[PDB]
Amino acid sequence: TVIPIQHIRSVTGEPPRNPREIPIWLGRNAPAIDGVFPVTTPDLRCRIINAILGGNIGLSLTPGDCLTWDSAVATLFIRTHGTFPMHQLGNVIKGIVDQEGVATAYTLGMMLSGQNYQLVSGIIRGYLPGQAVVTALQQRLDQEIDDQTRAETFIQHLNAVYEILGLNARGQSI
Amino acid sequence: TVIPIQHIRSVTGEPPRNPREIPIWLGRNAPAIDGVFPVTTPDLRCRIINAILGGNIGLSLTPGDCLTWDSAVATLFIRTHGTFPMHQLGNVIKGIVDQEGVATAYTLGMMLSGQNYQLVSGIIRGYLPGQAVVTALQQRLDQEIDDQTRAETFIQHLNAVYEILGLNARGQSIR
Amino acid sequence: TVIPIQHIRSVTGEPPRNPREIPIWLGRNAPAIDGVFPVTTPDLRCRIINAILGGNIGLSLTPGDCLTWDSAVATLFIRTHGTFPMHQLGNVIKGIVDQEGVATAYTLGMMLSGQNYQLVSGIIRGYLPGQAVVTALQQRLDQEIDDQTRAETFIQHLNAVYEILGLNARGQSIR
Amino acid sequence: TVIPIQHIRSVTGEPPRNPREIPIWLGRNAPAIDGVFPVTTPDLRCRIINAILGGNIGLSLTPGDCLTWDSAVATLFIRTHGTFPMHQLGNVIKGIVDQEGVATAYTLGMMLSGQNYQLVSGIIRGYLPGQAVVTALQQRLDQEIDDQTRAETFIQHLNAVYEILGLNARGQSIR
Amino acid sequence: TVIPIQHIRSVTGEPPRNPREIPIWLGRNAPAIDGVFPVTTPDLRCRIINAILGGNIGLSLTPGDCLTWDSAVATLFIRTHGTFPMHQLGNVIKGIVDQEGVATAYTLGMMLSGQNYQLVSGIIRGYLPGQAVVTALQQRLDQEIDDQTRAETFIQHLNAVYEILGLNARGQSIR
Amino acid sequence: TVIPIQHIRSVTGEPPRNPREIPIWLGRNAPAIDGVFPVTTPDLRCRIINAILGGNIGLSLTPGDCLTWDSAVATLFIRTHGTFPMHQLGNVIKGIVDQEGVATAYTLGMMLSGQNYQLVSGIIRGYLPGQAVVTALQQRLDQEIDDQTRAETFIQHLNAVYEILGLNARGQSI
Repeated sequence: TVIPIQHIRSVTGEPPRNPREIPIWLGRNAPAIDGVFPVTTPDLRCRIINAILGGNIGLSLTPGDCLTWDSAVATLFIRTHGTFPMHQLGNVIKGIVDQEGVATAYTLGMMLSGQNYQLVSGIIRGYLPGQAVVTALQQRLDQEIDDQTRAETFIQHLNAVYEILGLNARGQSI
Repeated sequence: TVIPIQHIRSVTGEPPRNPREIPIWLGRNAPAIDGVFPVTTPDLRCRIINAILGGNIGLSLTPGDCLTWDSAVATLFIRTHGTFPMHQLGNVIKGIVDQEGVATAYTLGMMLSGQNYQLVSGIIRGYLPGQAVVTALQQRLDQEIDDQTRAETFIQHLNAVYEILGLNARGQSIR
Repeated sequence: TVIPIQHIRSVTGEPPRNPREIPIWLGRNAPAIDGVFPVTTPDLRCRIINAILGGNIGLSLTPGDCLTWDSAVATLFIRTHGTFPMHQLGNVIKGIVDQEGVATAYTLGMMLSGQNYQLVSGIIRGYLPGQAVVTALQQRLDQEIDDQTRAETFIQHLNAVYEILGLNARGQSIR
Repeated sequence: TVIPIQHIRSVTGEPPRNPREIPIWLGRNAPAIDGVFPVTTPDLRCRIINAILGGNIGLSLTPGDCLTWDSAVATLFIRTHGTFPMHQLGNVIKGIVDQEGVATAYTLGMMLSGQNYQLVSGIIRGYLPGQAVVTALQQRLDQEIDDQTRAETFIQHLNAVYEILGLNARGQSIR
Repeated sequence: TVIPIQHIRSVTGEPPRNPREIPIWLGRNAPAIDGVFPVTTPDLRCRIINAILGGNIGLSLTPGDCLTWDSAVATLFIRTHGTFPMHQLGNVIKGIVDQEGVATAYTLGMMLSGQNYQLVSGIIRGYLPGQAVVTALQQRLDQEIDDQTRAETFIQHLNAVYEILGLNARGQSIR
Repeated sequence: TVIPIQHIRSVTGEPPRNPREIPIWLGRNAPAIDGVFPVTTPDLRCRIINAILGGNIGLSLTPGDCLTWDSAVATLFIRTHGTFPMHQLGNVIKGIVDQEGVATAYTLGMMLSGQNYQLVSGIIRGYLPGQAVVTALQQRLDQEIDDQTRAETFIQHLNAVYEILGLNARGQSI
């Protein structure tokens, strides 16, 4: 199967120079790549990323580093950033919640933690924008069954609470 | 399938950088996109919209929102402007009437609006070019049975009126 | 079916800036567009014109008007010029006869007139190029029987009298 | 189907703006078009001629006028020059031997002449470059049997003689 | 078959000029070339290499030097550096380790040498950061059964040891 | 069958204006064309050539003189140089050894000239680099039988004598 690179490169654009932006730039372009061509197998997901980055024999992934589009961005994160100890997760998450959403922080944080709900939930409760948002979101998550459903229904509930107070993604008001 | 974006993007052009300008741009360029590539399933509608926007801007859709082009243009207007953005819908619909004319303004408004006849009708009634055009138009729209039937037969009724008074699209004299 | 827009737009070119020159240009480019890709159905013809003219909701066509190339050229005419009353056909037909020739003038004129022969025959005759051609053409038309077979055979007969006098499209002498 | 208008237009190049050059241009590019893509049915010949010439010149053909490349090259001659090709054959053939050399002029002069050998050979024989080429060339075209076999080998032999005397194809001295 | 060489030359770019920089350039560009198009047969690899260098006769491989990508790159190293290039391999590797770190050095180093584990491991024990990175790395490799196994599980182990100590790819402190 | 002129023409570039410089150019850029499209038959090779060179001075091959890429660069030389172009043939092989080295010049030479081992083998043995290379090459060439063998195993015997003296392409020490 011949991936159509000339089309995928009109959508996406040119990767940034400073290579600690490649992991975040590759999440914002994920939906648009799966528009031009429906990436299905781990194998294609590898091939498409290797082609888009190019002569970086550094950031070249494998069929193990690509089951979802989110395993991939963790594996480029830990190549361009380094491997953190658990007591440094808080600082990294605050970096992402600053540039992108609480929403981006949650998914990437859970990937870098081994899907540790207690830790990541605990850290993000410190960066939500305003006292009313914080208690609001907790009431919603407390009316669920187990800490498994709390994890599936977290992004859902944060977007609901944000609509009420009428905030955009980055916690600023519309 | 492969949505051939390089060629679709040659017809349309580059999407704008201001995210409060996308949902009009997606209404104007809809027939040109739907000309090049056929779109049946809501599935494919969502696939072209994401690719044509281009990721960098940060506005993306699901199959739920994309049942109909008009459905999907509305969703992004809400996501960029607020809920109940009735004041700005007004200013957007004004701006078009004063360059392209009352007919274009109707069509684009009923997209941004989510096909709210009652609302867009009201806003247009003010930018009509006459005291007489208004009362004549509204006398034909009253013999249509329902608000569904009025919304289908409005451009047809408006053009009769303009014809009889020798006005062009932009609502100035031909003669 | 995906329309090959990148090739149809190399054969054809960029449409004119002034939108009142679009109805004519699209007329005399149709043979090139039927070269690159054979448009059979109305549905396709609609799609190709929507993609060529591009982001310009306002000149967009339905697959109702786009039945034959000549039908869609008259439609785009009215959008860019504006509906006119019957007493002004005279000046519209004379205008086309002076840039384009009697063959084009006849088809568009007849199309804007619900295929009224008596009137469009009558006006054309007063712009033909000289006393020879008028009388020669009138004889060929009057060996015919139905006045319907006198309107299906008009262009065929006119092109033939122009060959034996050796005139171009417009009615200049080819030498 | 879609004819490869991309590839055929790479080889052929842009048509000349002056419309009395077109018929000889098409005549001399005909064989190259057949090289990239084999033209078979008359239908296809019309489709390629029309899509090459390109609308803004305004000379189009029907399927009837394109039985063979020679009927096509005749028709555009009569529309652009106004006289038949055989009215002045000795001046068109001289005009190509001054600008593409004898070899082109023969192949093209047999198109325009309707494959008359005993004439086109007689005209070319007068414009060959040198007294010694004439005699050499004739020697070889006398070993062949039929005036048909001569007409299929004439460019073989002529290119043999130019080699021995060491001339290029325009007819000048290689050294 | 038909290779897409236009696309494969956009991804890779334009090869360097000094031909002692070609072997390495082709080693960094293998995973992207094998992304675009899945090179399978040794024949295809040969075609794709001989196209990209595109007129540099001298570095032209046959299908006997082209089982895997690393065999081809080794060939071009010998044709530009000589037979036992064991000071130059030295200086290539030192340069890569200073600018990109030990893991991106081992991968390229092992391609150039033709997968000579015993020689490239040698060169890198000198460029590791600490007396204590060296010792730790070596212990885990000594647990593996044979030389082939160690070459597989080398970058793996290096990364584990760096993690513990608290270094990053380029071999500096993240604490 | 379609000949994809548009793609082949981007790989190769544009043929030069002087019709004397066309034969060497069609000899350099032969494997690049043999990359894009797989030429297989006389007929196809003849169509690809006439399409690339379309619109010069009656340089138009047939299926007879296109059995090999060599046959077609020979015949193009003669039509642009003359029936026996010896003096000129000498000057171009000498022009290539100065700038690119011996092997380039022997391979392009026995294209332009028609695989006459006994001419090019005479203009090359004057620019072999040293006294030691000459002697070494000959003992290998004279162990080969016939002469066809000594014209096809020449490059094989040259690249061995340059490995064991550590000479580069151009003929300097590495």
